[PDB]
Amino acid sequence: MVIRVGINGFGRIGRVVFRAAQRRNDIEIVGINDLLDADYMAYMLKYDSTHGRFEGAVEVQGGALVVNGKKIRVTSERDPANLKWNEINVDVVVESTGLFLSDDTARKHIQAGAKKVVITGPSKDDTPMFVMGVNHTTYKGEAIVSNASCTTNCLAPLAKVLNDKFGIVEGLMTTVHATTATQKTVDGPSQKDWRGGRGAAQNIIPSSTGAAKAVGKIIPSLNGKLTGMAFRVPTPNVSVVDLTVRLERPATYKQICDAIKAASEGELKGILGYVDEEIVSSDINGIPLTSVFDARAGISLNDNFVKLVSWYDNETGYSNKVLDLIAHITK
Amino acid sequence: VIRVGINGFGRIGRVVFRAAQRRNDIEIVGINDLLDADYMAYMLKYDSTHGRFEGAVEVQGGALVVNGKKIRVTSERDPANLKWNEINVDVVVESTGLFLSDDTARKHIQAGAKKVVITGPSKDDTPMFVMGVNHTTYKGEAIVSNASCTTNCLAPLAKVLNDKFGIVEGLMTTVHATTATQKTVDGPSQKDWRGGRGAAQNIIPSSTGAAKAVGKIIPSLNGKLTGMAFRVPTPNVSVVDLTVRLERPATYKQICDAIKAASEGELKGILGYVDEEIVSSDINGIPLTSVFDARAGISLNDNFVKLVSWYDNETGYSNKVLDLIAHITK
Amino acid sequence: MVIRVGINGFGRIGRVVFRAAQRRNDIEIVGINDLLDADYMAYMLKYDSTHGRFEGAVEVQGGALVVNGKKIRVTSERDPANLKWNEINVDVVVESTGLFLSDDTARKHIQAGAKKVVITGPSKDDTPMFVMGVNHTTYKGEAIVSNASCTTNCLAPLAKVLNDKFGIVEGLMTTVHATTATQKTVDGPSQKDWRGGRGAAQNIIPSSTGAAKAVGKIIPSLNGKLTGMAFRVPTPNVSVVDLTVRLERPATYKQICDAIKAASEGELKGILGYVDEEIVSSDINGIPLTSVFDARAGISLNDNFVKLVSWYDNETGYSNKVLDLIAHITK
Amino acid sequence: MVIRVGINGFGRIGRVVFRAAQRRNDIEIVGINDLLDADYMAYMLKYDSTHGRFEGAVEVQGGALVVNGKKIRVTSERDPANLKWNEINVDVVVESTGLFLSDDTARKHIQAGAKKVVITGPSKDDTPMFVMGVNHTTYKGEAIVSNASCTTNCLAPLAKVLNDKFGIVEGLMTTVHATTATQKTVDGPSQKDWRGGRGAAQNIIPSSTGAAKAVGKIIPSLNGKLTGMAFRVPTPNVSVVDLTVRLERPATYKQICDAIKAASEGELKGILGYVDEEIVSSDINGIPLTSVFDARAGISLNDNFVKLVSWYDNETGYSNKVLDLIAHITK
Ligand SMILES: NC(=O)c1ccc[n+]([C@@H]2O[C@H](COP(=O)([O-])OP(=O)(O)OC[C@H]3O[C@@H](n4cnc5c(N)ncnc54)[C@H](O)[C@@H]3O)[C@@H](O)[C@H]2O)c1
Ligand SMILES: NC(=O)c1ccc[n+]([C@@H]2O[C@H](COP(=O)([O-])OP(=O)(O)OC[C@H]3O[C@@H](n4cnc5c(N)ncnc54)[C@H](O)[C@@H]3O)[C@@H](O)[C@H]2O)c1
Ligand SMILES: NC(=O)c1ccc[n+]([C@@H]2O[C@H](COP(=O)([O-])OP(=O)(O)OC[C@H]3O[C@@H](n4cnc5c(N)ncnc54)[C@H](O)[C@@H]3O)[C@@H](O)[C@H]2O)c1
Ligand SMILES: NC(=O)c1ccc[n+]([C@@H]2O[C@H](COP(=O)([O-])OP(=O)(O)OC[C@H]3O[C@@H](n4cnc5c(N)ncnc54)[C@H](O)[C@@H]3O)[C@@H](O)[C@H]2O)c1
Ligand SMILES: [Mg+2]
Ligand SMILES: [Mg+2]
Ligand SMILES: [Mg+2]
Repeated sequence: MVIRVGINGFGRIGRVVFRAAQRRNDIEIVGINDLLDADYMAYMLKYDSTHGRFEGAVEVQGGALVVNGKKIRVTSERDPANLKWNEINVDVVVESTGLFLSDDTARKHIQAGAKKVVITGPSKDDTPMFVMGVNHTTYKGEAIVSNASCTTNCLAPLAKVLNDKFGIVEGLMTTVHATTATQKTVDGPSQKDWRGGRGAAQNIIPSSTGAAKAVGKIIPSLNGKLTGMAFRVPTPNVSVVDLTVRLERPATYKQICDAIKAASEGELKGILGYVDEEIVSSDINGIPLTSVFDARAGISLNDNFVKLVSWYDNETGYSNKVLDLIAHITK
Repeated sequence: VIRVGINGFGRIGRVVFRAAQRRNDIEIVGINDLLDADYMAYMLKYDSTHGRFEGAVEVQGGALVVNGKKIRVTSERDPANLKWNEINVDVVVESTGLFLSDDTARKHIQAGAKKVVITGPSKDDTPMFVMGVNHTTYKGEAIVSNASCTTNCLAPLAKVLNDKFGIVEGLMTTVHATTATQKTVDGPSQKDWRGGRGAAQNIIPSSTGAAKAVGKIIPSLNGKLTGMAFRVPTPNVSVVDLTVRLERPATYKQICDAIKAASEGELKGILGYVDEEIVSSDINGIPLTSVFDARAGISLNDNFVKLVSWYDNETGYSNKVLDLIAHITK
Repeated sequence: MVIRVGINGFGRIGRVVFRAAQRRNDIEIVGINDLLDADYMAYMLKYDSTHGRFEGAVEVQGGALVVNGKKIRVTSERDPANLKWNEINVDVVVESTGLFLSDDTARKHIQAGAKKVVITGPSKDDTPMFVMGVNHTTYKGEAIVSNASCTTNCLAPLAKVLNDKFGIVEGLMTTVHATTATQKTVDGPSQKDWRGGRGAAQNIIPSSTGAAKAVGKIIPSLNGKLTGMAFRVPTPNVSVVDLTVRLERPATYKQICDAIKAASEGELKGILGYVDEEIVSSDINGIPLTSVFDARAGISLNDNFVKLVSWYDNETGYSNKVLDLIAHITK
Repeated sequence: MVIRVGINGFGRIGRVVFRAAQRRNDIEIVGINDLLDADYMAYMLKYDSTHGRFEGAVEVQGGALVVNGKKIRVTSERDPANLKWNEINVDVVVESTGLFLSDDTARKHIQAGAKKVVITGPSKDDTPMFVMGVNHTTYKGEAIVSNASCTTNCLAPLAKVLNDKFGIVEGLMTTVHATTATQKTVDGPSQKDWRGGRGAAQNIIPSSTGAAKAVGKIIPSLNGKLTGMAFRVPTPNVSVVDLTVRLERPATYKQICDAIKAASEGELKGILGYVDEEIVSSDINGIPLTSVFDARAGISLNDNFVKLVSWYDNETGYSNKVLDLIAHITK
């Protein structure tokens, strides 16, 4: 059974989701909505500064996008209620504009004829959030879900392994994060995030994030036990989680590594990765894992206090798991 | 003292504001953007490119207080509603990047201002000026343009060469710093596809009418110059790369001597002359609009030469905007 | 019939040459020399910030490099004379240290048992230089050759088309060039190139280059008709030639484009490329062409005075042509 | 009363120490040693990508540097033993080559006629290290001292306030650090630090650092209670400490801020600073403080577990405190 999917917001996540969908037989992107002509949309798909040339055929024929022989409806509707998803029989919508992160806005896709919606960001409201490999089995057939944030998808699988094996008393996270689309090339206006308005190439830019706290929803036993912040730094992609955590039961650094390696080859296979090499961020570019543990980078103070490092391609990992979630909620 | 309002407190708007603090003939009395006063104070106080504001800044009752002087802060999206007359504004610096024509910029005059300086090249037949090159052609027009940063770098250089040796024809490249219109990662730029690609990752080609506009600034060079741009990942300071054919032969030393002479005479404070192993950040903060790099350029022969001139695209332009304000009110 | 190659200098060119050689049947790398342990060389091959992970297996067995199961001798000899190339029966050495750009230094590989040497930079002496597609047929069986510079391999094919079709009166070139290994992260010492010592990430940095003048040697009819300079800018790879040229016979921009396009499909196929799209530098990353003409980027003042833009991956294009030159000089 | 100082190693620290010395009456730089001609040294002093044009007058007269009316001897001795510091009556040598971080090597300055030496890095041996404002009063008249690291100088004043007021149970530190001269523009050789060889502009690059552990020597009561690591990111200057710490006595975030503010106005005035604004890294560029507490950036999980953020200009702050140490050890 092939799932028919529409994308709203053909941005970094929308376009990276699109490419990943191409390598799957169970998902077909049959419609795309943004504020772009079909020919510009084709160009943005074909050429990518971060992930290179698109491996496939793209043509524009009569205002529709034709990719690898398939016609894809292209629209320019600012209001999702007008998207008429039913006319192309769309099952699930990828909501990746970054503008519609609540039930009252995202449900407009269902009003427009879609059956289900995956929001590609943290919920503004009580829309349930999921992290593949951590709490996806708690899905109950809801029509609208959230795939949480890229950072939460990095921290939660790491947090799960530790909490399961040793238990987490409490933790503080820093994510050192690549530049994103919300940032500015030179000091410019960001009325709700003053620091985020400062030139991205020139600065280390601190930021607030609810991603560590959000892990409390993904892993309920950790509710109120984790929080943190971020530094935005001048790279185009790939980010890293820096988790300082207190453990319930003692664990040597080797034992933590053995536990992470085991989960990476067992239950968290294809989600959590294990690396024991001298890597740097660009070595992670293109990796579809959502959490890549860096064994050599981290350090133990003692058997109950440890700093752990995990990489994530914030575009690619998240995007592949958006597709995993689509397959899961439709199974 | 000329009372000035700024529309668009962006890179140019704010660098103009700082430069004005160091002028005795100009006072900024109103600023319009889409910002609260406290955010506006913050953007002024801290600058990634030019450092901490060299003055006192505070907010008192929804007004900006800078060096003890009160400045009206508004958030009118439509310039027609700016009520410049209520703070007795003479001239408006139009630096939003949105109003580059007579019909749009004239809304400031509808709103009570007397004159308007547009801080970009005109979209229509609004006259453009480059200080030191054609500013004496100003005829009392109420609305003028200060052209572009690139034109302000190229025109003084072209003038010196054209006056002394004459220019047959020339092609220009500007290697340009990143600007606010660009994107941090590949994003939407429907009218400029290349410019939408991530700025930090790329050398990004661009069209520019900046060399061709020198034809309007120096009429004898009409149809004799054109060029393009490469946008590269630096935050500020740009450089002009002019390949030019000369009418009368000149050695490289002779070209340099003419430029040096002009920089000490008629073009003092506009065109500069440097004879050192400099790089772009050495030009950051320089108020000149054209800084000739003697050592960087090269002659093929006595009639064919490549000349290099730096410009702080924020600071030089911004200072000459203020020079143009003083000139058109003189 | 397969040419056995040794690499001296496993730097950017050595390693990109190595990767290009993996996809060729007529050339195999059997030895590498640098100042590195075998396991560090393996790491440098495996992970590449610019060109991503090595597409294959890399391992160390007994002080040797094992790539896709094939053993490669690893040595650490500072003096090329001690390399014992005869012991692994190397035919041709890729001299890519950047230190040995003369007959006197490079011939030490021949003393050490190699038959021929390709120097991967411009000659300091009268060692003959070549650009594939332009003057490679002038090769006369010399034991030591140079593949000229990356910039010269971009300019010469473009200059050749213009010169052949319309004739070049005079020309001035600018290359806007990516950062390279000789540059500095922050202002540091560069006694023979002061500008080049200034922080690379912070600056546009003017530079001298003999690349346009050297095209006068590659294309003798253009001797004394070309020169230029460079600006080094903060990108990691891919550079662009900016050629301002006066033509003998009149040509419209379309006629110039048609000529370049025809050559790219004919005589200069696989050397000179033709692009008619809104590309930026990163789109050229990984392209094995030595010159990629950007039709939309350039501009004519008139039918005899024109500015032409041509891209080049300064690592990949040059490296592939080093291998093309090796194949040619042994044929 | 005026201390006569020679600088060995006119690099980033040497040149920034030099400028800071111009604005002090109690310190005179009377000699500089590097591997540079006098005119190149003049140029390196005059133009600085990070801190702008030098404000004073600089000239070369007969192989000597003349700055603001004072003559400065320029030498090119690779071996410090030959520096003849006595011929220009040098009291203290600033040892900032980065090569001589032990008693055996730094003592060559004393052989060469100097009375005392300040090493501008952490000691490799048992050479005593100091952080101004924290343990400088433990100085006992030693001829050779170390000013520790830039990172230690940021952490120790912050850790001192917390330990004094609330007590530190344990802590783990991350420093997000600007690029330095030891790094590479593109993937290059770094045999003793593989990650550090990777292209700095392209990467977030993890690194080990003993700076947190070293605070155990600066503050003995904290021995074994702190350690940490680093991420090197592509900015030219200014770094930030990210300290996750468990407190003995409970404290609100407000209480932590008030305690740090009080110290910044009292005992640690001019050493530790307090900022309550939406700043980013470039706002700290040029600040001579060694630790600038960012009240708004940090976050508490609870009253005993907190993450604290403190900035530092790694060139300027450290360089100023080098001079403060010179003033102190000669009083
Ligand atoms: N980039 C990451 O690493 C990352 C990771 C995880 C989650 N996210 C989240 O995904 C969402 C999008 O992120 P992004 O990086 O792709 O941003 P983006 O700016 O690159 O993409 C947003 C796209 O939506 C388009 N758009 C804007 N308004 C629209 C409208 N009314 N209707 C239809 N399309 C519209 C825009 O043209 C743009 O192309 C955000 O919520 C983000 O927080 C991003
Ligand atoms: N940055 C340069 O180097 C440079 C040099 C010369 C000329 N210019 C030109 O100056 C103009 C502004 O350029 P910039 O770099 O300062 O861009 P910018 O984006 O930094 O500044 C634009 C400012 O205008 C504000 N604004 C947007 N809409 C507004 C509205 N309706 N009303 C009032 N304010 C509004 C924006 O919030 C922003 O602060 C452009 O036309 C530009 O081409 C720029
Ligand atoms: N990078 C480019 O874009 C490019 C293009 C064309 C030509 N070239 C030229 O090729 C040559 C190499 O350039 P690069 O960018 O690869 O520099 P690089 O620094 O990246 O590589 C040089 C390598 O040689 C090693 N080496 C140094 N001394 C050695 C010795 N005595 N014996 C053996 N190995 C030694 C070094 O450890 C290093 O790994 C230069 O001449 C360069 O100008 C470079
Ligand atoms: N840069 C920082 O942020 C920082 C902060 C604190 C401490 N430090 C430390 O200070 C020391 C220098 O740091 P840096 O950033 O200034 O490095 P740097 O590379 O900028 O300076 C080193 C200087 O020493 C010169 N030199 C090399 N060998 C020499 C020799 N035999 N004799 C005389 N001079 C020689 C070099 O030419 C160079 O100019 C290092 O130990 C560093 O860890 C650096
Ligand atoms: Mg599919
Ligand atoms: Mg092969
Ligand atoms: Mg002094």
